[PDB]
Amino acid sequence: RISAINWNKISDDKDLEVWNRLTSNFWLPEKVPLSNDIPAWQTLTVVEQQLTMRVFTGLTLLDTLQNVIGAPSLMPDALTPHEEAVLSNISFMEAVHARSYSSIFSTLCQTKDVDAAYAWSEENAPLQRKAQIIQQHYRGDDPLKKKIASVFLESFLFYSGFWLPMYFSSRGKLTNTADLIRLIIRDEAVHGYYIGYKYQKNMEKISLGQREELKSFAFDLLLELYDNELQYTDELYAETPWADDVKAFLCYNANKALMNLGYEPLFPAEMAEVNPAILAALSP
Amino acid sequence: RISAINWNKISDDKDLEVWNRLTSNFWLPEKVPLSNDIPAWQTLTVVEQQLTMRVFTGLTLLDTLQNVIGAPSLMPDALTPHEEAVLSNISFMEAVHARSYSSIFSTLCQTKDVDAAYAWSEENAPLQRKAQIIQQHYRGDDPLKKKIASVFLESFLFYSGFWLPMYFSSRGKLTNTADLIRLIIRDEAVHGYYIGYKYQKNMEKISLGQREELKSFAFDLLLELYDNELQYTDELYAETPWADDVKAFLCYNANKALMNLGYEPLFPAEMAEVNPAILAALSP
Ligand SMILES: [Mn+2]
Ligand SMILES: [Mn+2]
Ligand SMILES: [Mn+2]
Ligand SMILES: [Mn+2]
Repeated sequence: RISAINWNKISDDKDLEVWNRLTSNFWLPEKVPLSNDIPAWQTLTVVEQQLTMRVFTGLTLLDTLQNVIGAPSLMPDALTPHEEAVLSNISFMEAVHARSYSSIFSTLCQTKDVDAAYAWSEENAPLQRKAQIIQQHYRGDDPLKKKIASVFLESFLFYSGFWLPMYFSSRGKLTNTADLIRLIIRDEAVHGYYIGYKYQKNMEKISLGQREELKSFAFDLLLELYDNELQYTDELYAETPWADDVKAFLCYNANKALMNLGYEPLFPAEMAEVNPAILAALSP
Repeated sequence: RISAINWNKISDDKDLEVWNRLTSNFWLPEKVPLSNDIPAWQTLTVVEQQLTMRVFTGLTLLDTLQNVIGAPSLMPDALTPHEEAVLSNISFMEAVHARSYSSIFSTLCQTKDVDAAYAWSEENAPLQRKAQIIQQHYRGDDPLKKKIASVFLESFLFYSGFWLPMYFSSRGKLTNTADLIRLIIRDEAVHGYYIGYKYQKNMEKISLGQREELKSFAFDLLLELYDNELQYTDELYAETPWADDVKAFLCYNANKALMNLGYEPLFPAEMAEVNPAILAALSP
């Protein structure tokens, strides 16, 4: 029995709060003047251009996954009808995220190079392993593990890729592309918060023992994904001196992802020190 | 194997066309100054107010159905990855449609009366039969019948409800609510077109015999839904003289729904004559 949704009978105020934040933050890549980044693109080295296309084809795969499988997988596990609606928004915005990378490619890049980057991503072992691990949990029968995977993906792992446009922005390059990426981040910070909140709400009703099992699992999964992401970073950033900074940015964001789920930070300051210029690029 | 979506490799131009139309037409009920309809609401009779709330709780059920079951049910049957993305937009906008009725209720109506209308809709036999028939097809294993059901619902049956705000608009009442309803219609005209287009694309690959079976089924389903909708109309519009006009509007829209699916009109002019003031209200 389907019943008419009633937004004047909210069970959890957070659903309305997040519905309003996400919907009022609607954007499309056409709203960003990406074409003004052409001169800056022309100042990048061939290696830097290749890196940018590989970073973005990787993010395209992962946002496609979030649209096709990730957000839909959370729908059967909603606590409220309003959460179901918010999840439909989240799924749609993942499609916008994925679409936006094509907007960047169309504006700035040569088709032959973009296609090479897509092929590179298809054959990249750590990227594919990441996709496989996350999908495995989305396809599984444990609702709580799906939420852990989603938060780790877009509040943590994505930041190996997000680092790059923030770095360019800090150098005065690809500033419009950086604006677009900040719109994606503005969504993902809220997605991680909300999905993490709902994880904790779900946990309120499970047993003490299962809570302990899930925390140990979250740790296991974080460490596995982290080690894999270090390998991905090494392979992506190979022809640059930037891998250490990317890794620090990963650790910094891993702490945020953990906190979204209600867990304490795992990464000490020494491992999570982000260049102030990068942090400034995130919050201009 | 999930692969990164590539919007620079479009297989069917209609997917990009419809992605662009639907996304550029994004709106939220907060964008419409519904509160300016309060004076007009206060000029309606108790019977007219009751009718309005019953019409809108009915549409709330049906848009909720379209969000939760309808649009998602079409996703496994997409021909292209870009169609899958468009379907995520469609699903999200159904949530916006459903949410907008609560915006109207919050602004204009007394909670006790709104709750009575929700209860009335729960107990209304033809409304529930409509919901059941449509859901049955969404839950079935025939992809083509799901598309027929979706088009009949929102290019045809919804117009028993859409009639009312168009009528009020033609009388200079609830003009802001009518603007909001025109935004919903602007979406649904495109949804019906696109889903109907995809139905015809799917049919290109099925057998001549199955095409004939599906046409006969579409006719059977239309007639069944139509007879049920006449009963719904009678029960909704009971304390008014408007049932005949609503029914003519239903027949007029049934013809549009059929044409979306590639079928000839069934309803002659004599049954589909819409008051010019109502047509003007649709297209001001
Ligand atoms: Mn995303
Ligand atoms: Mn997300
Ligand atoms: Mn709708
Ligand atoms: Mn629709």
